[PDB]
Formats: sequence, structure tokens, C-alpha cells
Amino acid sequence: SNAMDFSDDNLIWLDLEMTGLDPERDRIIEIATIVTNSHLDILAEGPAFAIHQPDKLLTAMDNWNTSHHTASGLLERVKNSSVDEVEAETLTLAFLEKYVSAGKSPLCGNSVCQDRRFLSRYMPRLNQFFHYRHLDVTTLKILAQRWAPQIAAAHIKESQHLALQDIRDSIEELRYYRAHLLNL
Amino acid sequence: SNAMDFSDDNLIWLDLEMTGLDPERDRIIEIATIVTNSHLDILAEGPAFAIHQPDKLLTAMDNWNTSHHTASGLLERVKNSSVDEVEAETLTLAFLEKYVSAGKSPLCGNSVCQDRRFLSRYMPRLNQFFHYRHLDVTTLKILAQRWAPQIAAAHIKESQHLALQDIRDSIEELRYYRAHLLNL
Ligand SMILES: [Mg+2]
Ligand SMILES: [Mg+2]
Ligand SMILES: [Mn+2]
Ligand SMILES: [Mn+2]
Ligand SMILES: [Mn+2]
Ligand SMILES: [Mn+2]
Repeated sequence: SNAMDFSDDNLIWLDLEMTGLDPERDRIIEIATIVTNSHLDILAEGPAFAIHQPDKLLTAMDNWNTSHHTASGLLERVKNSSVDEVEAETLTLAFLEKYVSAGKSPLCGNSVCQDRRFLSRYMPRLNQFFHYRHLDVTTLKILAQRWAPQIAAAHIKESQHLALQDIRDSIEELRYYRAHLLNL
Repeated sequence: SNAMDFSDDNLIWLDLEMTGLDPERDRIIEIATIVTNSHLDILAEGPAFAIHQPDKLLTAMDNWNTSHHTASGLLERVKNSSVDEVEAETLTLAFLEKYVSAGKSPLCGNSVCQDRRFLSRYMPRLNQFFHYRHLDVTTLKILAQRWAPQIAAAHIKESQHLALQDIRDSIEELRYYRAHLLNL
């Protein structure tokens, strides 16, 4: 035995920032991951990468995205990034291999289908690294809004639209529902 | 006032069967929808359509899919179908617009990201008709397996791989978790 954090029971949390909502025509501009155990304890935070994209593309973003990504400082980190999809993927992969094996953990986060659709198109290896299933906190959010609005309203999230920050919020949100929405 | 079931609080449940897992390469061969209220009471079941596809496509399915879709009788229903994506979408659309307005309800069901990706590519209008978000029972399934295995194991689901029967399972599974996993 040893005290290393590896285990196939471990959960992988991942968030992305994109130039838009269309996985076929938009790109990934940021990636972050966090590994927790099944009890939601953070074991290690993964690398956070601004992913370089050609400026001609970044200037074809709508107002909402140019506003948010400039504001958060992400657009600047992107212009000065020497990391493309493959390198981010590889490094992320090397990190995740330490805590859990391939296809073991579901994709964990908030509204992660969109992420799954970008991963599938731009990061096939990392995408395949996840189990087919998803652990989406947003589902708990919906149920809290419909069935226990006072519970949902007690955990207001203010997203900074930065991957590492958002992943941290996703975990905290799940921890919250476990205590206040779940029968355990 | 009136006793018609329409409401923007109503939920739309939808299941699909495909020829495979690749949305850019595979096709929808079945669709079904069910509308419930927020309390999960079933208001009305929607049209269940076997969707016609050419034999050259169906015969290119792997063993697993040819086995399941033949056995479930879906394959014969597909060959004999006079309905394509557009007609199924239109009729489904005409049905849904009587219980909820556009973009109000999340996509509801089990592991619906796969469905969202086929809907997006093959049924643009119906896809736009849902709210961006998802209500996935699979998420509850995961948490129960990790945090309360005895609860998860008390509702074993045997899927027939027929859209309408799967939708009815997804609802009853949510009803099951609401009672035995939720703090209500
Ligand atoms: Mg975000
Ligand atoms: Mg199925
Ligand atoms: Mn996100
Ligand atoms: Mn984010
Ligand atoms: Mn299904
Ligand atoms: Mn199904």
C-alpha cells in the first residue's frame, strides 16, 4: 500500500471556455481540471491552460464573448499562449493518469455536454479518457429550483468564466446539495 | 382559466434510438416524447416514430446494434416506416407546443447528451425548442451508486431499447430518487 492519490473511484472535474457555443465552428480557449475522491475531497488541481487561437478568430466573437473574455483577462492570456489543443491535452492527460485510469470516471461539472462536444471534436484522447457518463451538478440545480427553491436560492453562484474557478464552484455546489438536498 | 395541460413549468422528456454512437455518421431510427409537470405527473405521451432509413445504412451497423434493434422489433418498423426526420420532428413539434412554449423546458431523460448531439444535427428546430439545460436522471444514478449503493440497487432498470419505454423508465427512476434520495 501507499499514500498516493490514485484510485479508480476518483472523480474528474473539467471546465472549458470557448469562443462560442458551436463546437463545429468555435474553439477551446481555456481548459482546467480537478481530481476529487468520491467524497468530493480535492486531491489535486490540474494544469490550467489558456489555449492560443489566431486573432482573426478571436475577433469574430460576438459581443458577449469579447466582453467576458477580455474582462476576465482570458483573451490576453490567449494571445500570449504557446500552448495549442494537443499540448494542453497531452499535459492534462499526463496529469489525470496519476489519479485514475482511462474510461473510469464520468465527466464531472456543470452543463458538461457542451464540453463533451468540444472535447470530442478537439481533444479526442482526453474525451475518450472519460467514462461515457456524466456527473452534472446542473441537474441537482434544476431539481432544487423546482422542488425546493429556498434551498437552491441559498447557494448563489457568480461565475468568473474562468475554468479553474468554475470547476471549484461546481464542486462546492455539489457539496452543498449533498448536505441540503440529499437524503444523507 | 381552463383545464388544458399547457404550462411553461412543464417538462419535456425525450428518447432516441440510433444506428450508432457517432452523430456525424449515424442516424436517428426512433424518437419518442413524454410531457410531465414539475411534480412528474405524466400529462400526455407524445408520438412514437420509427424513422425510415435505407438498408445500406442499417446493414452497416455493428453486431451489437443489429442484435438489439432486430430483437426489439425496431428494425422491421424502420424498414416499413413512411416517416423521415423532418416529418417526425414536425409532428413532435406540433405536439409539444401544446404543453409548453419554446426554450422553456430542459431536455429530460437518461444520458441525454448523446440525444442532444443527434437532435442538434438532424432535428435543428426540435433541438432549439428545448432550454439549453438538461435534466439527467443518470446524474442521480451516479450519486446513489457512490453515496448510497443500497438505494441505487433497489431500482434496477432493464432497458428494452425502445424510446417510449425508456422515457417511461427515466420518469419512474426520477420518481424513485425523489422519494428515497432527496431531502423532501
Ligand atoms: Mg462557463
Ligand atoms: Mg438507449
Ligand atoms: Mn463551463
Ligand atoms: Mn467555465
Ligand atoms: Mn436513451
Ligand atoms: Mn433509449
